[PDB]
Formats: sequence, structure tokens, C-alpha cells
Amino acid sequence: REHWATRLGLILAMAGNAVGLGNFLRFPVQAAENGGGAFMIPYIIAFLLVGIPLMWIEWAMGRYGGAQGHGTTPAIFYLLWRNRFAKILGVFGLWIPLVVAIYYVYIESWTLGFAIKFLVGLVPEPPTDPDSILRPFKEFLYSYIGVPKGDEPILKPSLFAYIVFLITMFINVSILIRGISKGIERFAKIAMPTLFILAVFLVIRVFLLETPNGTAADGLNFLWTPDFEKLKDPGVWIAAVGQIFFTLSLGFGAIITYASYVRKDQDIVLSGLTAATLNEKAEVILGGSISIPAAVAFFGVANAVAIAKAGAFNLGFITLPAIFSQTAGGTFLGFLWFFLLFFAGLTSSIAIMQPMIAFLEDELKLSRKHAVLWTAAIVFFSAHLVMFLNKSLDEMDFWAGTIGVVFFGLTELIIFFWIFGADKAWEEINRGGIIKVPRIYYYVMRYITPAFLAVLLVVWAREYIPKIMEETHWTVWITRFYIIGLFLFLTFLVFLAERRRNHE
Amino acid sequence: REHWATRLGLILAMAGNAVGLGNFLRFPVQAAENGGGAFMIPYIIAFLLVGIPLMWIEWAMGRYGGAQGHGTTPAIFYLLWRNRFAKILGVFGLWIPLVVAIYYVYIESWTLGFAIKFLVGLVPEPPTDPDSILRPFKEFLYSYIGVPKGDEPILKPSLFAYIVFLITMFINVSILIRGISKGIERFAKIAMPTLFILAVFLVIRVFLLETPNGTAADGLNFLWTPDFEKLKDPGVWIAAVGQIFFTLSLGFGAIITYASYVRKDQDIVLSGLTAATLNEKAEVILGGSISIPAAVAFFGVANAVAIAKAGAFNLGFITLPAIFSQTAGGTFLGFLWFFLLFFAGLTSSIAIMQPMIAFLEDELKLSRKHAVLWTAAIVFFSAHLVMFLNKSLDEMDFWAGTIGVVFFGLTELIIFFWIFGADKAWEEINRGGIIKVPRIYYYVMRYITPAFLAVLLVVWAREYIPKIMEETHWTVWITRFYIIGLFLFLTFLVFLAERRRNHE
Ligand SMILES: CCCCCCCCO[C@@H]1O[C@H](CO)[C@@H](O)[C@H](O)[C@@H]1O
Ligand SMILES: CCCCCCCCO[C@@H]1O[C@H](CO)[C@@H](O)[C@H](O)[C@@H]1O
Ligand SMILES: CCCCCCCCO[C@@H]1O[C@H](CO)[C@@H](O)[C@H](O)[C@@H]1O
Ligand SMILES: CCCCCCCCO[C@@H]1O[C@H](CO)[C@@H](O)[C@H](O)[C@@H]1O
Ligand SMILES: CCCCCCCCO[C@@H]1O[C@H](CO)[C@@H](O)[C@H](O)[C@@H]1O
Ligand SMILES: CCCCCCCCO[C@@H]1O[C@H](CO)[C@@H](O)[C@H](O)[C@@H]1O
Ligand SMILES: CCCCCCCCO[C@@H]1O[C@H](CO)[C@@H](O)[C@H](O)[C@@H]1O
Ligand SMILES: CCCCCCCCO[C@@H]1O[C@H](CO)[C@@H](O)[C@H](O)[C@@H]1O
Ligand SMILES: CCCCCCCCO[C@@H]1O[C@H](CO)[C@@H](O)[C@H](O)[C@@H]1O
Ligand SMILES: CCCCCCCCO[C@@H]1O[C@H](CO)[C@@H](O)[C@H](O)[C@@H]1O
Ligand SMILES: CCCCCCCCO[C@@H]1O[C@H](CO)[C@@H](O)[C@H](O)[C@@H]1O
Ligand SMILES: CCCCCCCCO[C@@H]1O[C@H](CO)[C@@H](O)[C@H](O)[C@@H]1O
Ligand SMILES: CCCCCCCCO[C@@H]1O[C@H](CO)[C@@H](O)[C@H](O)[C@@H]1O
Ligand SMILES: CCCCCCCCO[C@@H]1O[C@H](CO)[C@@H](O)[C@H](O)[C@@H]1O
Ligand SMILES: N[C@@H](Cc1c[nH]c2ccccc12)C(=O)O
Ligand SMILES: N[C@@H](Cc1c[nH]c2ccccc12)C(=O)O
Ligand SMILES: N[C@@H](Cc1c[nH]c2ccccc12)C(=O)O
Ligand SMILES: N[C@@H](Cc1c[nH]c2ccccc12)C(=O)O
Ligand SMILES: N[C@@H](Cc1c[nH]c2ccccc12)C(=O)O
Ligand SMILES: N[C@@H](Cc1c[nH]c2ccccc12)C(=O)O
Ligand SMILES: N[C@@H](Cc1c[nH]c2ccccc12)C(=O)O
Ligand SMILES: N[C@@H](Cc1c[nH]c2ccccc12)C(=O)O
Ligand SMILES: CCCCCCCCCCCCCC
Ligand SMILES: CCCCCCCCCCCCCC
Ligand code: NA
Ligand code: NA
Ligand code: NA
Ligand code: NA
Repeated sequence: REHWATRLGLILAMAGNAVGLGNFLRFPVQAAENGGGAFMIPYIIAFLLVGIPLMWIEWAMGRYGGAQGHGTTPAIFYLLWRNRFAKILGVFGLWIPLVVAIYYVYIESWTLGFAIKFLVGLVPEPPTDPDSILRPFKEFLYSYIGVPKGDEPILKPSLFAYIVFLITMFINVSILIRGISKGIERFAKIAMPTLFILAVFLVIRVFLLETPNGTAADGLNFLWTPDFEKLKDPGVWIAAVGQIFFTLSLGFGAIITYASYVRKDQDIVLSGLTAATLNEKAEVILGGSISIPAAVAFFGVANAVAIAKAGAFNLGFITLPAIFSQTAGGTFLGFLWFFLLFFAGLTSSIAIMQPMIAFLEDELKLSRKHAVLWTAAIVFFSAHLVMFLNKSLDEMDFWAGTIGVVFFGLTELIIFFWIFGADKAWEEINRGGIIKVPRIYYYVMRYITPAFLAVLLVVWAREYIPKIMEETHWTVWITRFYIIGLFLFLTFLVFLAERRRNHE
Repeated sequence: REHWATRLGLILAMAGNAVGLGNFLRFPVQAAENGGGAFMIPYIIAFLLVGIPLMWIEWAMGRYGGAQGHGTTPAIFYLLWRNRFAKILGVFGLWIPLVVAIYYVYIESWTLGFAIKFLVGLVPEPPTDPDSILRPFKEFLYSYIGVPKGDEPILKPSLFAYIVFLITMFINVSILIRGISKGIERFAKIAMPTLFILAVFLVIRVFLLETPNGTAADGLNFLWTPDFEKLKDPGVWIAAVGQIFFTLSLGFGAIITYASYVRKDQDIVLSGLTAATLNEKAEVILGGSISIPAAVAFFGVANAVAIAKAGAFNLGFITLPAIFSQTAGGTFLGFLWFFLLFFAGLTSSIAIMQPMIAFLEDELKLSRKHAVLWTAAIVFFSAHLVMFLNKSLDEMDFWAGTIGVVFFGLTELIIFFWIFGADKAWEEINRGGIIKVPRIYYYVMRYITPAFLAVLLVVWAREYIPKIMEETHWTVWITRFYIIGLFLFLTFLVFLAERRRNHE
């Protein structure tokens, strides 16, 4: 089996899996909407009670499977629970990252396309008032993605956008096809420092911004002043737990597969902790310091709230571009910003594609080249639904990317700490640990973490699924049909894997 | 390898593959529209110059592949032409019957649902004038299939319709899962005589029909009086060649796979000829005598033309039901009519599903039970697009079922008689023949048949594809996407097959 070459490379790859667009766009928007500085209360709590515990568990599951030649959950789940239903639940854990890859690489491609456009200065140039600066950037984005101009939910990406998607897939493939140590690890070692450098440069540049409407300080102010009254609200705790889940990429399958290239007794306790901490620093220190402070410096605390409510995507792809178009050196700054996002996405998309690659390798015994190419083929083909059908992305992100991962995380907790055995689980996590998990986490993992996740899944799912099932356009069924198809396809491959195994 | 048990069973199964709804609905409509009695000119010509020749070729290809353990075209094409592109063209020949199965079994289910409804008398009862009798039957059908009432191209089959689809799949599976001799062959031996009996009873009953508007004789009159002027028209020759292709099920893959269970030196010349002749008798004698004569007896030669133009589907599923609702014993007659159609479809759907079954068996070494069940799973799942998306059926029938098969037939001609070798082809067809193919067919096969097909593909494709590509609703892309996906899926399975082979 492939293995990480260095401790540092492992950790930077795992950190790269976690550090994505969310660090710089989602966290700051969720913190601003869910109590500002107060949000660090439920956020730090979620980190300690859900994020850390589940992260170690996923590392443990992957290292465990890896020792037996298995990096994906159909096989691993079955190893933890020798039952046909385990294999099936396991399929769900491979379907998630496949479906996510199918929209995420396209999202990633947009950051590359915008970096290129911003680098060469092929961007809009306004001219006044807020909407007069935003609209040209909204149009710029809408033209790139091909947002429907009419009543058909059909998208039409620009040719440039499509070609950039091809290039982005190519770049992912170039990395992946070199494998774990010479591809992913090697890339992480360049990518994480680059990312760090860009983010710091960005934070500095941002902190200098002054306009008649305000300064970067005003932005930090608005972002971080506590609103302790929002803690009363239950949706703030859901937001925090969800933000932790998303930021650490839990339940998505990448951690498990990456951890499957960690050696049998090689530490995961400290390595996992260190990768999580890197993500948290990039998230709260860097991400907390760029996008919102810029937007508030430029638009002023007067529009802070409306800006936060308009969301992470508008913030990263319309509002900041616009702000860059109005500040000194801003076009080049825009390139730096999108370059940052691109490496942030790229370090995660290689991670999210590796599980399908591992599966084909481990279970169907494809060569790495064939596994990477067929995985790229499936993702590339599939992504055409996402590129051309409006809201397809959203439906995949919901069922696989959201409901899916949280339910799957809960499943991970139960299979590992309850079915496999709480004491076996504990020993599996701690074996070879450079440091040991505090004994108190045994109870957190067995009782607290699953309870938490059970609430996130439940209290929340009641408040989401009915809307998605009832208030959506009929075309959602197209995406549902297709991804259910993908689930059936994976079930079939697992069936073939087990037939191939019985033969040999 | 499985083999047919009896000569008779082989022939009745192959005849059952050919004899379908077309015999009783399409042929009579095409003959009435393309010269009446005159139509037998280009029709008999097509039979001799395209239908017979290509049929023998497909039998020869399947028997040939069968001797080497291969019943489907990815493997067989490669055996005839050891080139990667051969395998790929071969994939197309397995994709066709998979896609066709995916809509055809649903069409079949409708005949079963209507037979049941008509048997128990749960049908509409009009009351006057033509539309006043038809409309309740149009509505009856529209309610069953769930034709869109609004502007969304969404279908909503009745629950009854859906359940009947489940039953129909079950019935197909029950037959298929018993395999070639104990399932398909055994069923053919009951089904073909039953079919013959129903058709004869129907012809007799129909010939007795008298109304103030006319008699069955008037119907035969209108149907068979020649219009030799239409032969001038090129589209009449296309219609005839196409009708022959469709009636004999050529290019669809079922003949090749069925023939793969014929023993290495067991005759195919006379057996193939005999199965074709059975289809022709059922088509021109029986099919020519029922549907149109009934419709004209009842509605009168005054509306003969308009009725023919309204098409085979309206004829079989609306107009005849209605006519049955106005004649003595007509409800029970309606049951007999739909029972006839059901067995006609059922004997063909088992044939069209066998290629995917053979592939999984021959190439992935699945057991017959697993191959049948997974094939049923894929067809069942896939059919939901056909059941719920308006015009999906039509798009599949076009690309796979129409363009597909004719192009594939041409491909068969070229690979066999040109690439494999015209003399090797000839010997392959004739080996073990009870009778020998007339020497003159050597030239027909090498020059005439491919020319014919090249024209059907070309002259016609110019006149069809632009309309389908330009004048269709955007939702066609959903079906295109999906069936291209199916093509990619099959390519992947072939890839796995060849990897499994290299390993063993
Ligand atoms: C290989 C998968 C086939 C599915 C059909 C998708 C073909 C993509 O088509 C492409 O779309 C681009 C972006 O809209 C256009 O700019 C280009 O003209 C190109 O035709
Ligand atoms: C490395 C230098 C090459 C970069 C050139 C590729 C970008 C060209 O992109 C162009 O941008 C224009 C302005 O937004 C658009 O109007 C055009 O549709 C086009 O996509
Ligand atoms: C390095 C990647 C950047 C190169 C991608 C450039 C492709 C965009 O080229 C585009 O072609 C379209 C069709 O002719 C034009 O309408 C656009 O204006 C644009 O020039
Ligand atoms: C993006 C890379 C080049 C940008 C370099 C310009 C950084 C200086 O930035 C400037 O700082 C001034 C105070 O010193 C402020 O009044 C202005 O907001 C201005 O942006
Ligand atoms: C969901 C799978 C993607 C399907 C949509 C991508 C291809 C759409 O392409 C479409 O083709 C039509 C017919 O040639 C053209 O008339 C349209 O302009 C459009 O380019
Ligand atoms: C079982 C899944 C629990 C998820 C809890 C946190 C999810 C909150 O994220 C939510 O996702 C929704 C659907 O994707 C979006 O429409 C909302 O805007 C929101 O961001
Ligand atoms: C490709 C075939 C699509 C058929 C879709 C038929 C079902 C239409 O139902 C649709 O379902 C949505 C999602 O639950 C709901 O928001 C609405 O009820 C909508 O009408
Ligand atoms: C197993 C494949 C899942 C795809 C969703 C299709 C579920 C079919 O749903 C069924 O449709 C019938 C016919 O319209 C309805 O009468 C029934 O209520 C039933 O819900
Ligand atoms: C073997 C006896 C059982 C046959 C009963 C099943 C048929 C019931 O079918 C019924 O037909 C009605 C009249 O068309 C419809 O209005 C109902 O929706 C229903 O589908
Ligand atoms: C042997 C196969 C025939 C049995 C199928 C009968 C299923 C149709 O049953 C249907 O249920 C619907 C939902 O409650 C009703 O609206 C219809 O009127 C009908 O009764
Ligand atoms: C469908 C099975 C039962 C049908 C039996 C009735 C057959 C007799 O049919 C009758 O023949 C008469 C002349 O003899 C005609 O005038 C009428 O059209 C009538 O249909
Ligand atoms: C192309 C794959 C088939 C998808 C369509 C079959 C399922 C459509 O079912 C739909 O579900 C909606 C949400 O629950 C309901 O509101 C609608 O009434 C409808 O039944
Ligand atoms: C390469 C394929 C050649 C086909 C020649 C005969 C086909 C004539 O059949 C045609 O099929 C069309 C599309 O399915 C239908 O829309 C027309 O009504 C017509 O029946
Ligand atoms: C599921 C995603 C569907 C995206 C479809 C986008 C292409 C829309 O183009 C469509 O193509 C049809 C067939 O060629 C043509 O009849 C029309 O040009 C139609 O507009
Ligand atoms: N961790 C990423 C988000 C993420 C979760 N799961 C993923 C899977 C693939 C790519 C990204 C992700 C971020 O904070 O931005
Ligand atoms: N219109 C912005 C949000 C917004 C509202 N008011 C503002 C004032 C300033 C800047 C942005 C805003 C968007 O949807 O993306
Ligand atoms: N659906 C979320 C993003 C997301 C994906 N997976 C998640 C898991 C947990 C929380 C959020 C997410 C959004 O659109 O904002
Ligand atoms: N568990 C110890 C020692 C160890 C065991 N196997 C390893 C493989 C690689 C590196 C270290 C180790 C550690 O991680 O440090
Ligand atoms: N031979 C059938 C039509 C047909 C052609 N190919 C098929 C494939 C499956 C089922 C039926 C068919 C008929 O005349 O009615
Ligand atoms: N309206 C019938 C065809 C038709 C036209 N005129 C007629 C007169 C009598 C019977 C049928 C017809 C259909 O579309 O199905
Ligand atoms: N598409 C034809 C039926 C058909 C399917 N395959 C064919 C091959 C040849 C001729 C006709 C067909 C129709 O709707 O009428
Ligand atoms: N070719 C001869 C004899 C023959 C060879 N192999 C066979 C297998 C089965 C039946 C007959 C045969 C025939 O078909 O009659
Ligand atoms: C697995 C990734 C899901 C995407 C969630 C959003 C992340 C924050 C940046 C906004 C851009 C995303 C486009 C919908
Ligand atoms: C392979 C079968 C294709 C269907 C062609 C039509 C056959 C004649 C009867 C009409 C009913 C079919 C519903 C579209
Ligand atoms: Na993160
Ligand atoms: Na990343
Ligand atoms: Na036929
Ligand atoms: Na048949």
C-alpha cells in the first residue's frame, strides 16, 4: 500500500483537505450572523465536543482499514461490523465524496477562471453608489456560470468557464495520478505555505484599507463584538456545530481515505490534532480577517448585516471583486484572492476524489493510473449535470453534501464506538499515538458526540427536508434520479468487488 | 454454455423475438400510408435484399461468438476484428438493447394493464359521433400513462399502471431467471401457439363486423388496393426497408445473443429463414387482417386515411378499444386483443433483456440469477425516466432504437462481410446449414445490403436528426445525458471485463 513519506507532508495534506473556501468565506459569514464574538462560544464547544472527537475517529477508521488494504467505507464498515447492511451503509460513505467531487471541482474551476481573468485584468470596470459597483460584477459572474436569463432552469457556462473546468480537472488529475506521496503530499508541501503566504499578505493589505465609509478595523469590530443574546437561539448552536463539521470536512470520506495511507502504528492523535489546529488558525485568524473586514471597510458597518445575510458566495465572488475594483492595486489583489481560493479548493478536491480512486484500487484492483482516469471520467461526465442544470449543484450539496455527511458522521460514531466496541475503538485511536487522547474524551465520544450529531441531524432535518421535498422545482428529481443512480452504480461495483474477492 | 433444447423451441423463440406489436399495428399503418397493396413491392424487395441477408448475418455472428463463450458484441466484434475500436463499436451493440429494454418493458406493461382492465370490464362506456366514442378511451389511456395536463413535461402514471409495470418486470424475470431452454424456450413453445390462436380468433371475429359505416371487407379493400404511384416516392422505400428492419428486430442485439446459444455447427440458415417466415405470416396475414379492417369496418373507408395517419399507437390503444366498446362481446374482445399484444411484447422483451444478461454472464462471470436480477434492477431503475419524463421514451427510441440500430446493422454488414472477410463470413453462415444460402446472396450481402442500409441511414438521417437536434424541448438533454451515461457505464464494464480476463 501507498504511504505518506513524511509526518509534515501527511499533516499538510490533511490540513489542506480541511482548509477550503469555507475558511475565508463561510466561517466569517456564519460568525457575523450567529453572535459575532459570541459565536466562538458554541464554536469552540463544537470543536471540542464534535469536531476533534469525530476527526480522530475517522483517522482511526482509515488507518485501521488501511492496514487491511482498504481505504473506503464499504470495506471498512464491513471490517467493523461483518454484516451486509454494514457494506450498504458503507456504500453511502463512498457515494458522498463521489457526489461532492461532482460539483466541487466545478466550483473550484470558477476560482481559477476568476484568478486568470483578474490577473490579466479582463474584468469589469465601474463606474458612485453600491449597486452601481456590484451589478457589473454580478453580471460578470452570471455570464461566467450562465445563470438562466429566462424561465428554463438551464445554465450556459461561458466557453472560457468550460475550458477552465477542463484545465481544473487536468490539474487535479496531474496531481492525483502521481499518487499519495509524490502527488498529493508533494503538492501539499508547496500549497499550504503558498496559501499561508497569500492569506497573510491579504490580511495585511486588507487591514490598511480606508474609505469614507469605514476602515478594516470597523470590520473586525462588527465581526467580533459579541451578541450573547443569540446564544439563547438553538439555530446558533446548529450553525456552530455544522460550521465545525464543514470546516473539518467530517463525514465526507476524505479523512478516512487519507488516513488509510498512515502506517498501522503511526500516530494519528497528535497528527490529527495538529491538522485540525492548522485549519482553525487559517479559519479564525486569517479567514476572520479578510473578507468581512474588507467589505465593511468599503461599504461601512451600515451595510454589514445585509452583507453577511447575502451569503458566502456573493461575498467571495461578487462583493470582494467589486471592492477590489475600487481600491489601489485591487485587480492584482483580486488575482491574489482567487489564487488563494483556488489552492484552497485544489488541496480539497484532490482529497475528495481520492476515495473513489482508493476504492477502484483496493477493491477492483485497478492501477493507480486507471483508477484516477476513470474517476476523472466519471466526475467529468457527471459534472455536466451540475454545469447545465440550474440548482443541480444545490440538490447534490444538500443530499450528499449536507444531510448525507451529518447522518454519515453519526453512523461513524455508532459503528465505531458502539458496534465495533467502545474499548476497541479507544485502543484503535490511541495505538501509536505520540500523545494520548485525554481519558475524558472516551465519554465524550461514546455519549456526547453522538448525541450532538443526533440533534444536528434531527432538530435540523425536521426544519429542512420538508421545504426541499415540497417547495422545489420538479427538475430536482433529475438530480435525485441521477445521484440515486450513482448510488446504485456503486452498490454494483461493491457487488463486483465481492464477487472478484470470492473468486480469488 | 447454455443451448436451445429443440429446433422447434429455438425457432419459436426467434420467431417470438420478431413477432411484436409492430406486426399488428405498425405494418398495417405503414402499408396503408405507403401504397396499400403496392407497398408489398418494396416490402418484399426489402425482405429479400435487407431483412433476410442481415438476419442470417446476425445469426452467424451470434453462433460464432457463442462457440467462444461470447453472446454480445463488445467481445464478438473484437473476435471479428481484433482492434480496440471494434470493442467500442461493440459496446454500442449492447447499449442499444439495454436502452430499448428500458422503454420497451414499460410499453409492454401497458398491454397487460389494459388486458386486465378489459377482462374485468373496468373500462369506459360511451355514449353518437366519432369523437364522442374515442375521447373516453383517449382519456382512459392518458390517465393510465399520466400524459401531462399542464406545461411541465412531467408524466404521472396511475398507481395501477406502476404496479402493472412491477408485475410485468416480475413476469420477465420469472422467465429469464430460468434461462435459455427452461425459461425462454419453454415460454416460446406456449406463447407462440397462444399468440397464433388469439390472432386467428381475432381475424375471424373482425371479419364478421358489420356497421352502417362499413364492413371488414371494406377495410381489407382500403388496405390492399394498390396505389402504384407512391412507389415513385423515395420515402416509401425507406418506410419499407425500415419496416422490414423493425419487424425482424434487426440491429437490436437480441438475434445475435439468442443465436449465441445455437451450437457451433447447428444449422442457422433454415432455422433463421423459418423464424423470419413465421414473423412475415403473422405480420402480413394476421396483422394485415385485424386492426385496420376493424377500424374501417366501424368508422368506414371515409376515415380510413385519417385513421392510418393518426398512427399505430392511437390505433392499438385508443381506436380499437373504442371500436370494441361498440360491438358485441367487445370488452372481452378487447381483453383478447391486449392479451395478444402482451404475449407479443413479452416474447420480445425477454429477448431484448437477454443481451445484458449474456454480457454479465459471459464477461463478468455473474451467475444467471445475479445477471438477471442486476439486469432487471438496471432496467427497472432506468425505466423511471421513461415513466416520468414526457418524451423520454421517444428520445431513447430514436437514438438507440432507430438511428442506433440502423447504423449498427450497417456496422454489422461491414465488420462481417468486409473486415472479417467476405469468404469467411460466407462459410460462417453456411456451416452446418440444413440448406445452403443461394450463391447469389453472396453478392447481395457484400454489395446490395450494405448499400441499401447506407441509404436508409443517410438519405433518411439528413431528414431526421436536424429536427430532433433543433426542434425539441430542452428536456431531451436529460435523456441524452442519461443514455450517454449508460454508454459510459457499459464501456466501464467492458474495461472491467478485459481487466478480469487479463488477471485470469
Ligand atoms: C462529453 C459530455 C457531453 C455532454 C454535452 C456537453 C457538451 C459541452 O458543450 C460545450 O459547452 C460549452 C459551455 O456551455 C460551450 O461554450 C461550447 O460551445 C461546447 O459546445
Ligand atoms: C494567460 C492570458 C490568457 C487569458 C485570456 C482568457 C480570458 C478571456 O476571456 C474573455 O473574457 C472577456 C471579458 O470578460 C469575455 O467577454 C469573453 O467572453 C472571454 O471569455
Ligand atoms: C488558458 C485558458 C484561457 C484560454 C481560454 C479562451 C477561450 C475563450 O475564447 C472565447 O471564445 C468565444 C467563442 O468564439 C468568444 O465568444 C469569446 O469572446 C472568447 O473569445
Ligand atoms: C494589492 C497589492 C498592491 C496594493 C498596495 C497598496 C496598499 C496601500 O493601501 C492604501 O493604504 C492607505 C493608507 O496607507 C489607505 O488610505 C487606502 O485604503 C489604500 O488602500
Ligand atoms: C445534462 C447534460 C448536459 C446537456 C446540455 C449540454 C449540451 C447543450 O447544448 C445545446 O445543444 C443544442 C442542440 O445542438 C443547441 O441548439 C444549443 O445551443 C445548446 O448548445
Ligand atoms: C444533517 C445535516 C445537518 C446540517 C446542519 C448545518 C447545515 C446548515 O447549512 C444550511 O444548508 C442548507 C442546505 O444545504 C442551505 O440552504 C442553508 O442556507 C444553510 O447554509
Ligand atoms: C425526470 C422526471 C421528473 C419527474 C418529476 C415529477 C415530480 C414532480 O413533483 C415535484 O417534486 C418536487 C420535489 O419534491 C416538489 O417541490 C414539487 O412537488 C414538484 O411538483
Ligand atoms: C425506486 C426508484 C425511485 C424513483 C422514484 C419513483 C417512485 C415511484 O412512486 C410511485 O409512483 C406511482 C406512479 O406515479 C404512484 O402512484 C405511487 O404513489 C408511488 O409513489
Ligand atoms: C383481477 C381483478 C383485479 C383487477 C382490478 C384492478 C383494476 C383497478 O383499476 C382501477 O380502474 C379504475 C377504472 O378505470 C380507475 O378509475 C382506478 O384509478 C383504478 O386504477
Ligand atoms: C393484479 C394487479 C391489480 C391490482 C392493482 C390495484 C391498485 C390500484 O388501486 C388504486 O389505488 C389508488 C390509490 O388509493 C386509488 O386512487 C385508485 O382508485 C385505485 O383503487
Ligand atoms: C368477441 C367474442 C364474442 C363475439 C361474438 C359475436 C360475433 C358476431 O358478430 C356479429 O356478426 C354480425 C353478422 O353475423 C354482424 O352484423 C355484427 O357486426 C356482429 O358483430
Ligand atoms: C426521473 C426519476 C423519477 C422521479 C419522479 C418520481 C417521484 C415523483 O414523486 C413526486 O414527489 C413529490 C415530493 O414528495 C410529490 O410532492 C409529488 O406529488 C410527486 O409524487
Ligand atoms: C437510421 C435509422 C433509419 C430509420 C428509417 C425508418 C424510421 C422511420 O420511422 C420514423 O421514426 C421516427 C423517429 O423515431 C418517427 O418520429 C417517425 O414517426 C417515423 O415512424
Ligand atoms: C439537464 C440539463 C439540460 C440542459 C439543456 C441545455 C440545452 C438546451 O437546448 C435545447 O436543445 C434541444 C435539443 O437539441 C433543442 O431542440 C433546443 O435548442 C433546446 O433549446
Ligand atoms: N473543509 C472545507 C469544506 C469541505 C467540506 N467537505 C469538503 C469536501 C470537498 C471539498 C471541500 C469540503 C472548507 O472549510 O472550506
Ligand atoms: N445586494 C448585496 C447585499 C447588500 C445589501 N445591501 C448592501 C449594501 C452594500 C453592499 C452590499 C449590500 C447582495 O445581495 O450581494
Ligand atoms: N449546504 C451548506 C454547505 C454545507 C455542505 N455540507 C455541510 C455540512 C455541514 C454544514 C454545512 C454544509 C451551504 O450551502 O451553506
Ligand atoms: N507510533 C510512533 C512510532 C511509529 C510506529 N510506526 C510508525 C511509522 C512511521 C512513523 C512512526 C511510527 C509514531 O507515530 O511516532
Ligand atoms: N420486431 C418487433 C419490434 C422490435 C424491434 N426491436 C425490438 C426490440 C425489443 C422489442 C421489440 C422490438 C415488432 O415487429 O413488433
Ligand atoms: N382523431 C383520431 C384520428 C381520426 C381522424 N378522423 C377520424 C374519423 C374516425 C376515426 C378516427 C379518426 C386520432 O387522432 O386518433
Ligand atoms: N421509431 C419508430 C419505431 C422504430 C424503432 N426502431 C426502428 C427501426 C427502424 C424503423 C422503425 C423503428 C417509430 O416510432 O415509429
Ligand atoms: N448441422 C446439422 C447437424 C448438427 C451439427 N451440430 C448440431 C447440433 C444440434 C443439432 C444438429 C446439429 C444440423 O443443424 O442439423
Ligand atoms: C463541499 C463544499 C460545499 C460548498 C459550500 C459553500 C462554501 C463557501 C464559499 C461559497 C461558494 C460556493 C458556491 C455554491
Ligand atoms: C422497439 C419498439 C419501439 C416502439 C415502436 C412502435 C410499435 C407499434 C405499436 C405502437 C405502440 C408504441 C408506443 C410508443
Ligand atoms: Na476548513
Ligand atoms: Na483545501
Ligand atoms: Na415483427
Ligand atoms: Na415478441
